[PDB]
Amino acid sequence: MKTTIKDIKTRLFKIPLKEILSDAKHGDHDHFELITTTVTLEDGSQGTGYTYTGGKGGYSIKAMLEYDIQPALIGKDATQIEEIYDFMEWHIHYVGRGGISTFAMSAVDIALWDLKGKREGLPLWKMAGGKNNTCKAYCGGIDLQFPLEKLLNNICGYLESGFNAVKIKIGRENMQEDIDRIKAVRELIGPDITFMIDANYSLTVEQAIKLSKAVEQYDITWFEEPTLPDDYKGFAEIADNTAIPLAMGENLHTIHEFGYAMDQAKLGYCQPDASNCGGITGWLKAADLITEHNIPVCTNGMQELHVSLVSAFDTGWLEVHSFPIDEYTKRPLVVENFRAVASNEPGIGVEFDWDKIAQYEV
Amino acid sequence: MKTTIKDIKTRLFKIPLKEILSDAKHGDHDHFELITTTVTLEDGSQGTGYTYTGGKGGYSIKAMLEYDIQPALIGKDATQIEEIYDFMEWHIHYVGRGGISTFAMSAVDIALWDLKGKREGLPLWKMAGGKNNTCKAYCGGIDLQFPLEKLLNNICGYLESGFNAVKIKIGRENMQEDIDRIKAVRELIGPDITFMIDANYSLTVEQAIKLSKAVEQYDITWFEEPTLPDDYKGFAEIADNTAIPLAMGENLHTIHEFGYAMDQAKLGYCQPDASNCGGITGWLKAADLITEHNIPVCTNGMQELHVSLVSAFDTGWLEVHSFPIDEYTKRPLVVENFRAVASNEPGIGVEFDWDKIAQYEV
Ligand SMILES: [Mg+2]
Ligand SMILES: [Mg+2]
Ligand SMILES: [Mg+2]
Ligand SMILES: [Mg+2]
Repeated sequence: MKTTIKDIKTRLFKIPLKEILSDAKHGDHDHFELITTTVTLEDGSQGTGYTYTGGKGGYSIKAMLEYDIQPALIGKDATQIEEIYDFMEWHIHYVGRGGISTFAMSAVDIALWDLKGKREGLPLWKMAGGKNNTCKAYCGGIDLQFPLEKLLNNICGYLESGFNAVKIKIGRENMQEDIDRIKAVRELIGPDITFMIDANYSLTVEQAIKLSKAVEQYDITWFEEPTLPDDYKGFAEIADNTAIPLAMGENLHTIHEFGYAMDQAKLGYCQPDASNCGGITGWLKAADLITEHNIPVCTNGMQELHVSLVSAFDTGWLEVHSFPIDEYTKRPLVVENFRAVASNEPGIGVEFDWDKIAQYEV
Repeated sequence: MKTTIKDIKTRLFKIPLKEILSDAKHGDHDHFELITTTVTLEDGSQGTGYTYTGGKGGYSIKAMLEYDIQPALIGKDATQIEEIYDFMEWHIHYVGRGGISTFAMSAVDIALWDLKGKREGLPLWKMAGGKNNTCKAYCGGIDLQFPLEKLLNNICGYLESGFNAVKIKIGRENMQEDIDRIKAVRELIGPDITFMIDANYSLTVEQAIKLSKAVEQYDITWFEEPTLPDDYKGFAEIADNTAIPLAMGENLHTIHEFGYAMDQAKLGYCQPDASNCGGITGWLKAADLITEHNIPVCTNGMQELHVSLVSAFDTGWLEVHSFPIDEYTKRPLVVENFRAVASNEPGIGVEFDWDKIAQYEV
């Protein structure tokens, strides 16, 4: 069959960051890992999807693909995306239900949509729902260990780089420092700029409430991952006692977790990550759910892929993440008039510059 | 420091089953995978823990250990088990929250308890709580594709092997066959034998209810994993409409999932698996919780390790699983008078016969 999967090829890349990036629970990053998956159909068509980590899991994700998943996909018909997706979910279920398994599925799934897009002459933002092809964008700096001086300069760079919204890390040991930095940033950017905060589940319910009430005076748009993402009730406890809307989702790997969030976590914003909730298939499944609850669909990481998905739903924000994955693709993020812009090129709209990253392959 | 971790060594084994084993969602098994982890302290002490899969994840789990976890543990003090455990949970959190990551942690954690047991001259059933050193045992046959004739013989083997309780797989396409096999087995074993059924999350809520009411007349002790383990409400829906107590837990990888189960799933029995909920540390954390809810603590798989843990809590059942891991250890499961018996040897009570399994290493 022309669209039968002839071969799958996965590569692992270790790409240095130009600077160390730091948050309260993931710690310090010196590089990130890039797992690419190329799928070849019998007629010769080629799709490439991918996933990333902040440095851990690369080999593990790749081992998964190469020994547990890719041998099962050869001979399957790549046009049956939902089916192949469902095949994987049960195929690796004993070692699945999120974790490494979802990253692996995501790389494969995104590959299939790259094939489908090319097969149908369609851009991802069209196949993903087409409501729009631009979206709101904010800068997410992974900047917890930065001196306040560095922090303000950095944010000044964002604003002058043509963005109009910023998110900073919180989660310092001395909560007073977080309050001080927040107030510092608000003073810098003025009243007309969307400001978010991200705690990276570093706080207790008590602490988050204590912190939230402390800074709500600086007009915070949302308060991301205040406590452990598994503590859905904790979120509801936090929300019931604070005014800043809560956000979460980057760490949810499963449509069921998204169900819990919507049903119990009292979120204002939700943040499915295609790289680790089952590619574009799983992402759409999550974004549908979130929309059925009338909650804006946003995304962290992977700006080059997620611009198509956020724009397609046209309700949420796109995080312009500090891992510069798009700088190693043939289309770094496009920003016109404060909005990120999806490609009209058929496929997922991401083509890696293999020559540039060849040097970082493992 | 004497108990500083000098080296960690992980091996992967592919061990053929003497026969194909089959259930409704994991499909057919021809082998299982065994991941051993040996930890060497500076004073020379050695502990070995492990994990298993039904064939998928081996390389992935091992990649995890070797590239993401073991390099972080060298130089740490092996006597700080809870600490090292907490270190891992956040270390691999972006790629964690269950999945491959928990298997990997489990192999490491169990290694540390093997060191601790040997360090303190204590058997695992003592360190794990000591309430008893024998426990109730039932045979879990992975037998879905067996002709009824085979099935009854097989079960007859169990009963004559000195067991007094049996669990069979259900989840055939024709639900009538499952009802027929269940009735068949009950007739065979008579009224004095504990009978469980395991559906391996192959059913819908409707189907499970339909099936449960159908067979409750044959005195079923529990009804394991009727539907997707993520659907905690589905469980409560099933339980609210049926009489056979529900069981679950083998597929829960996280203390939070166990919280959900207890708070929403309305279980009669709960089944933490040390091999994939964070070793003995994580297991104890789950068994405590389950006990605080006054629900019997049981275990699937890994009879040679779990006999110490079930006996220590003295409320639950031990599944004598069909992967014969213990046949490759220097102490195959001991059964006296229908009860499984834990070792009084210090450590976890499992020593692999390396010569025997050398031939299956990858
Ligand atoms: Mg975050
Ligand atoms: Mg993300
Ligand atoms: Mg089961
Ligand atoms: Mg198990």
